[PDB]
Amino acid sequence: AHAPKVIVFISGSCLFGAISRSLFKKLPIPYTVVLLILGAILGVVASNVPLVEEHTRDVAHMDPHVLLQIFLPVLIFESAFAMDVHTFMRSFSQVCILALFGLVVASVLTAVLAMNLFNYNWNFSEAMMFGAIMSATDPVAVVALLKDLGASKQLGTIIEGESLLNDGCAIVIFNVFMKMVFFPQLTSTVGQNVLYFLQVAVAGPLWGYAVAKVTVFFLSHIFNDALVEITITLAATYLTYYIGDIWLEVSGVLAVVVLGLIVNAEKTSISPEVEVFLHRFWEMLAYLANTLIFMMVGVVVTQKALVAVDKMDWFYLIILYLAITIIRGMVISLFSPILSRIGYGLTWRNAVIMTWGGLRGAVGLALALVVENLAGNDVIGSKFLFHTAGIVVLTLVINATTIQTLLRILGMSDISIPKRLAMAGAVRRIHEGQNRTLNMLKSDRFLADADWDIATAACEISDPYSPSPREFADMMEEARLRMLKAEKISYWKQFEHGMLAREALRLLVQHAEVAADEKDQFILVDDLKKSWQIKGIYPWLKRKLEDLISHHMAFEVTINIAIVLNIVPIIMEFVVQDKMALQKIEDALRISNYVFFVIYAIEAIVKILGLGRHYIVSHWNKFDAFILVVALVDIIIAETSSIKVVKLFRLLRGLRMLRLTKALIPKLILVVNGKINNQLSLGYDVGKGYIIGEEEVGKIIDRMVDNKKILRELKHISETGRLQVVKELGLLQREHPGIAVSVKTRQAIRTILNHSRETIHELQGAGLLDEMEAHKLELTVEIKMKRLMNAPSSIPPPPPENLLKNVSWLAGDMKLIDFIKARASLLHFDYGEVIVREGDESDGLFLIVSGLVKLYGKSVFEDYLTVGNVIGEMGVLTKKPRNATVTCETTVQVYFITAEDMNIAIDTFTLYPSLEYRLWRVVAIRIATPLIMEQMAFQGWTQEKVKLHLERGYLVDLAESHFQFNIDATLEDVILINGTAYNAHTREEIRSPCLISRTVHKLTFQYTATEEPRLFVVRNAEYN
Ligand SMILES: Nc1ncnc2c1ncn2[C@@H]1O[C@@H]2COP(=O)(O)O[C@H]2[C@H]1O
Repeated sequence: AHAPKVIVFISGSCLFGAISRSLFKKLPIPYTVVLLILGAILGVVASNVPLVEEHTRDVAHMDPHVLLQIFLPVLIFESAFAMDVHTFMRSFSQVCILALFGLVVASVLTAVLAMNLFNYNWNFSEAMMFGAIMSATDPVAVVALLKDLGASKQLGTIIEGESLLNDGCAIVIFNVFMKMVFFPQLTSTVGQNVLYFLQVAVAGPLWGYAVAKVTVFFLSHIFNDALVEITITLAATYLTYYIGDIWLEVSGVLAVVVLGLIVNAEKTSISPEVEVFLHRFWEMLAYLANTLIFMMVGVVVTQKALVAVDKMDWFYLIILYLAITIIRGMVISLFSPILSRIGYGLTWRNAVIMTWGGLRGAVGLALALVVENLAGNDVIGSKFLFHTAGIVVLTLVINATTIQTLLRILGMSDISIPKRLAMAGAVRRIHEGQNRTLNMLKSDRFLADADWDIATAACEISDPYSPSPREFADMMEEARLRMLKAEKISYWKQFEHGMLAREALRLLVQHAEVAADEKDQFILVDDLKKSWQIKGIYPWLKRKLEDLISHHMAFEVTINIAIVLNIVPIIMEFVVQDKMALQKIEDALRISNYVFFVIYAIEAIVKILGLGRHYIVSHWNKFDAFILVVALVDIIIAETSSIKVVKLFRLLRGLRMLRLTKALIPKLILVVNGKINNQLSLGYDVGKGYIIGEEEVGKIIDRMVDNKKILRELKHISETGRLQVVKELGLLQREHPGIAVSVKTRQAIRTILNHSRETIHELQGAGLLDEMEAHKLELTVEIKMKRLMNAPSSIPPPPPENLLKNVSWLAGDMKLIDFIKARASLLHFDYGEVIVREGDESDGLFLIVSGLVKLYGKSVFEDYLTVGNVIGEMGVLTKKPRNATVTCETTVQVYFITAEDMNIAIDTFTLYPSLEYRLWRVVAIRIATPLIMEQMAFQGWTQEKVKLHLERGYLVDLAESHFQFNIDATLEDVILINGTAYNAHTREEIRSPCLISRTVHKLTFQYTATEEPRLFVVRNAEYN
């Protein structure tokens, strides 16, 4: 049988592909040409050696139904899967216009050329097949160069997407015309052609979308079963293609393209291991398909094609190559006016790169082989295959090689100075580390005899890339570029620790790089605003739907299931008895459906009774009664011509479905919630990342630039942008409560799980945890993380009493929570009201539970606070006039706790975690964060890292002595929160929130109660 033998041939193909790919890695030409040469050699051998001819012939000739039904789906799905879906979607308008219309025009022009130039005297359909074959490209070679050489990813994504779309459309057009050429059919009605177009073009993407959504849905509900995920993902593609193309007659390739794009986009629903495995697997399948196709082309072109090739054919091939290149260039130029004014916008040199990069690939050869096989013995098949192979060889020999030099000639090859400098710095750092380790290793007793001459040569890494106003302006530009670079660094740091998702980092870095190329330009809040600006369609849909949705626990699901049951007889009988108009089926159906209608009616009556006659007050109940009456009338008058019978079969058949829609509406609400959540999460991530980056860059810039004027101006710019962004973010919470709460909780759980994984890794590195149980714990962590993606899109906002239950200093003891609850008074305000003035006397605590408040006051401080923040916290502790004004921005609502009530609580709650201790720790962390930051800014720690580190610290009891001695061997950082302190030795006075210097071995204070000392310290991870 062929089953094992084809495996032998396929393995031989893999071996030849490996040889060609390896032995000529450093040569310019791609390995596919070598594969073609090997195939030609094998073909000529088989033509003269019957021994191997018998073996080869039985498998070399492949049926058209293995190429189209297997190879092409593999190639197309692999091409789609490896695509960066987000950038593709963001350029989709331009890429789709170009792909579709350019393909149509190019194929038409190529067909016209073929008809006019070639003496084959083909008809138009054959010429269209020819043009469709010649218009399919495969730039995988050029996209790699554009990816490696410089940050021109816009061009690479555009060209790859154009390749994908034109390949799909070329396959569709070829399928359409191949039928007219080789499987002629009777003249079709215009409506028939319209329906054919709808089936091929519209039904394909819809079928693919449906299957993709179902597949991702099921994937989201699989945990710790990587094998099942892989199997489902693989089976989905082939089932989609087969059902679409064979059974539904729908264009399979487009469905597969849509499935690939969707599955690639929804990467979060797939465990990362499965993601990488699938990527590699599909790449390998595409590689095998390419090698097989190329070798088959060589074999068959030598066997039976070149025998029917004349001198004029070579001239025709050369002319055709020139003509197709010129046609692609002309198409790009013709569409340039439109493309330039949408999406990225192609530059003059980008057009040349695209034109020259139009490499033809395996898809064209597969279609040519299909044509050749179908032709059988006509010259048309041989000529088609010869021309396609010639074009592919020419492109892979000329374009695929000269593209590298043309990149330089156009000036796109050079790597930018910033990347060169970064690479040089990294190389120098690596060399210094290598020198350190080399020096260290020579001390080992068990490595002293090492031949360092060899070691140095082996490990070394080489550089891969180897006061005047006119002066003040130069300084200003230099500082601007510096700050942009620092912002980029901060964004990357945030991402690497998981503070941000990949898309947010992409957007932020794109904006930062764009802002550099404009004079005196900085990242603008308005530019970022588009990220978190919710498209109005979905809010409009939610608002409209919520109106419509506005007797025990399951009396409605029962009727829903009843409709879900009886849809089947209604849909089936009235569209089956038309054919059948066996008997006992109708005998049962008649009375069974009649009694079904009766039971529904009686259940409606039961609920009318259990709820009273007011049941009919509801709007939808009126419709239910109406459909009940219609069914009653028709059935009863039947039980008492066709047109008085089809009033059931068509009309009532239609009406019975309608009342089911009242269950779909809630699900559509939940789906719109998911969409709005997906947008709002990205908006929040972008805004938060920008704010954090600005905060850090302010600290860094404080010391980076010496020029005081530039320092002041840049700090003003940064603060002005940050305040705008934070206010804009705050408004969103008011706009959509539930979705905001959902996103916030999601991110909180994500961060907690990330730190849990980090702790597990730390434990394993230390060895305290066994090398195996770590994987069990990490598995639990990973499944818990994946369960987040299924979290509800919206969560009802917690009531205020819960907000009091969760404040950091209250939460640890329900006796204190129930005490403070008994006295807290809820207050309300209007826009513009002032809660506290600067320098007024102390009244108590405010906990903000709704709305937004703006703070202003001398340290100069201007920022906004939102729900869950505590305000006035120092005024009950230090018994001092207020440090700032707080003004309401949007109908603020707050809990207030009076100074007397706090004094009583503090006097009455003095367990080990003293209430005063908790209150001072919450003040101390917020006051110390900036102090630690400004000292540690240059170093690696981020603000989140600084806060988490400080969290380990504690306040000193500071009652045994009014002098503190510091053990640097066990103490990491020392912060004086409040009080007056002085060094024991030098007696220098400290009377401010200050970071204690290292040299201070012993501190000293005074007994005066006018400023009670409060010292916060952080100890080493070890004891003491
Ligand atoms: N730099 C700041 N950052 C955040 N909150 C502040 C800042 N400065 C002052 N506040 C708050 O403003 C409040 C005004 O009243 P209190 O001084 O009692 O307590 C103050 C703090 O809660």
